[PDB]
Amino acid sequence: EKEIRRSMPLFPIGPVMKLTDLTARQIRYYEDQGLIHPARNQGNHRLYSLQDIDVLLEIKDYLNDGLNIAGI
Amino acid sequence: EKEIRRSMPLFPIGPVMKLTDLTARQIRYYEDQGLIHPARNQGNHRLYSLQDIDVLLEIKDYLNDGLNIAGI
DNA sequence: CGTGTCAGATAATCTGACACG
DNA sequence: CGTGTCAGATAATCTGACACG
Repeated sequence: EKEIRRSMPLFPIGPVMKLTDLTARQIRYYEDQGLIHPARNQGNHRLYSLQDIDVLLEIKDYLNDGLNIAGI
Repeated sequence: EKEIRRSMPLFPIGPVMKLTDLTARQIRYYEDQGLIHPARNQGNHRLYSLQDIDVLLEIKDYLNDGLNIAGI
């Protein structure tokens, strides 16, 4: 009942910039890097999931201390 | 721990049109009618809350059967 | 008395290439 | 090898007035 409401693509890239402190440039750099694949809009926007937002914070925490992308 | 994550204004009027079947014209008609007050963006957009989305469905159910606005 | 649709704005997001300590 | 910022597009949202069975 949890892996359905969260994994549903609901937010655009704006609100997720508010939750995190990540810049659209950071959040979209991780897309063409091979570790996050959020849904697309009818207008080719990016829908992020509630658990995908947690995944963008999984990276946020693995980057305030420091780490590359090939490692994660 | 529930009346904080929900009541936080997070969605714009687009995603809430997806959850409901309500048109932006309906969702914004209820604003200038005196029964819903969602937050504004820096760009003067409308942030809806997760419990505000429930309130827009409270109206959705009180309108498939039929009812005015002065009553609710 | 509730909602579709228009037309002209403004904010938000797209991809592409360039910049740099 | 990760991110700011640019410039020109397109989708998304604003307010205002008009339409109608």
